[PDB]
Amino acid sequence: MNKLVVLGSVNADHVLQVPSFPRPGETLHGRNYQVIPGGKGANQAVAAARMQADVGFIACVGDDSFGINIRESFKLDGINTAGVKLQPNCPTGIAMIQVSDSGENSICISAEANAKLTAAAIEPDLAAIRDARYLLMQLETPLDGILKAAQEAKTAKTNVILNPAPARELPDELLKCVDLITPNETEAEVLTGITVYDDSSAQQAADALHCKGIEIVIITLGSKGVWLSQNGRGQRIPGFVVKATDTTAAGDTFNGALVTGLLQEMPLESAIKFAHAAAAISVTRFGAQTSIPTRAEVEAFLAEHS
Amino acid sequence: MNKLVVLGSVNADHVLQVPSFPRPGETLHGRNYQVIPGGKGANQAVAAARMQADVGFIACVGDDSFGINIRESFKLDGINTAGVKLQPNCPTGIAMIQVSDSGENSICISAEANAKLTAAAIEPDLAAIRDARYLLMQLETPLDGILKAAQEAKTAKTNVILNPAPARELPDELLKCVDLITPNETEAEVLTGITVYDDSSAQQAADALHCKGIEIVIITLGSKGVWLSQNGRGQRIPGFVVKATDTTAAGDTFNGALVTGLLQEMPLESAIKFAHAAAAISVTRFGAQTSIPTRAEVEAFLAEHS
Ligand SMILES: Nc1ncnc2c1ncn2[C@@H]1O[C@H](COP(=O)(O)OP(=O)(O)O)[C@@H](O)[C@H]1O
Ligand SMILES: Nc1ncnc2c1ncn2[C@@H]1O[C@H](COP(=O)(O)OP(=O)(O)O)[C@@H](O)[C@H]1O
Ligand SMILES: Nc1ncnc2c1ncn2[C@@H]1O[C@H](COP(=O)(O)OP(=O)(O)O)[C@@H](O)[C@H]1O
Ligand SMILES: OC[C@H]1O[C@H](O)[C@H](O)[C@@H]1O
Ligand code: NA
Ligand code: NA
Repeated sequence: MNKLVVLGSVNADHVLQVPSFPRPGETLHGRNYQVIPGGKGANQAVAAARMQADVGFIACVGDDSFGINIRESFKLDGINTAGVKLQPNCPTGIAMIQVSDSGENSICISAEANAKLTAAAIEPDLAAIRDARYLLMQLETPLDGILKAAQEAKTAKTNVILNPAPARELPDELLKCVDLITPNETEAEVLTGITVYDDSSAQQAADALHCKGIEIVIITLGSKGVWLSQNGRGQRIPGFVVKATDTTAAGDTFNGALVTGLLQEMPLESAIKFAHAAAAISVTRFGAQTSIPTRAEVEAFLAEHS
Repeated sequence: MNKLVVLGSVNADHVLQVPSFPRPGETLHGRNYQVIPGGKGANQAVAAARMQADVGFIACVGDDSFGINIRESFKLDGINTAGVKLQPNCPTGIAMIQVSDSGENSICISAEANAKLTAAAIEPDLAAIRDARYLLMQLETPLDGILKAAQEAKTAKTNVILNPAPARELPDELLKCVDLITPNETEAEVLTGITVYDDSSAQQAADALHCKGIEIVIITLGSKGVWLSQNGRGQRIPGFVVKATDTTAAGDTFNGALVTGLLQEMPLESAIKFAHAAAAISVTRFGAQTSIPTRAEVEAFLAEHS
């Protein structure tokens, strides 16, 4: 039984580098087309695995060559893939991504095989969810599956960590079942209606989430670090500062590393610094899973930048 | 020796429907992802092959699965692929097409393997250009290859048809070598500096091209048909009235069908009307080569509309 179970998406990222971002009327010319392993589910699982978590992944891939191959690749990163299902007659999920020279990115996804991860589909994985200490999920798979999983985790002393990405509204039945939520600035506002722009508004958004029954709130603020709130008490924990090559998967890397830090008994503020270091390194590198650093690299970073 | 040679681009069109225009930041949920074979060169060669032209294609594709596979597919279409190069360590050209529900689309294109279609690259194809009756080209590959091909054809008495798409300015050196040019309204403006408001200005645009040495000018006018000018004699030839849902391959279909009609000894005006029918069928269908009709379909359409 893995101490960490990640449930979420797997995508093939179809990525182009762009000078700027498209305007409705003109054709943008890109370069360096690459197909890169991605998906928020897989990114966070690979981040946790590389941070040396005891990690099992619950997901759906397609029966295309990409899907078969990437499921095998997860094993090489030490992920337990018992719960990664191959979906007949379905492509693996995709993302079309454009990354500018500033590191900014635009991402559009299509569910494909990810749509198959329903509540029914995770019936054989309910045991793994129970025996785990932490369950980490995002919002790139069907809501019914995410809800069932969170419900099952609460009957079995499993911490539920939700990265509510990409942004969408969520039912109270789910939020009350989440022990720690990690929205970004956009997602915090979608979830609460409270735009986050400063300390007081950060704390408003967080309080709104606390009222929804979520004990720990972490609002990620890009290069500004994060806003950590623990039932009413908020504070900014700054990140590390680096030149951005590509921020795709920065958030995923942060989440996978954070849960790993927590699992490995680092106090919450320490696990956040640890997660900041992993995420900062990933910001300096291109592509989703290709940017995710190893534990050794994260330690070296922390040794340098204390 | 093929009577028709097409020289031009090959793209994999990656198409996604999205709710809003893609912006940097939050990931957008899309839907209905498809990879459709595309590129102006391939679309025109496929159009001609489907209309049963005796056609060879000169192009560069990648050594990805898409490029390997499409070259084989072209063969099944009836296209001579001797001049189709697979470029090592290089993906096929791609167009990332994001079709927003809100009306305006986002398009990002990367040349990839298309950039390898240079003046030097087509050296082994010069014999086929000399031996053809018509050479059909567009502007989605490097100008040096286009120019080399046009010069070779000129000294061989091969008719050169240039579809000047996507729009860009062209040197007198290239235009002098063109026998028939098929700009749309936007392209006619880019080439001449003359904006096409009506018939009089369409003729203005046409005579600007005649003055660059082009005997026949066809300005396509969307739903308004075509402005034909032969050595200074202009007229409007209307198209067909249909429910247009996707004009993505309309100009490509028109050009492929036009030259095939000409190769069949249809009088020019008649070939233009025949090509209107082919293009009309295409605008009622979705995607690049997926919209391109066969000769049998065009005949049924014409029978039904007579
Ligand atoms: N420019 C940057 N420099 C250093 N660290 C960054 C940078 N951008 C993001 N990070 C790290 O990545 C995490 C996620 O940040 P963010 O980009 O806000 O994610 P999202 O795009 O989902 O909002 C941050 O908490 C921080 O650790
Ligand atoms: N702005 C654009 N929109 C759609 N496709 C484009 C665009 N620019 C280039 N392309 C490429 O051109 C092909 C679209 O066909 P196109 O050549 O535009 O047809 P038409 O001859 O009707 O203009 C697509 O298959 C795609 O690969
Ligand atoms: N709405 C339409 N209805 C019928 N035929 C059309 C329509 N739009 C384009 N066509 C056909 O497609 C041909 C391509 O011309 P045009 O549409 O101007 O080029 P493009 O759309 O590729 O820029 C036209 O000459 C005409 O035959
Ligand atoms: O967070 C980054 C990821 O979001 C999208 O799901 C892409 O697959 C990309 O890898
Ligand atoms: Na990165
Ligand atoms: Na069409």
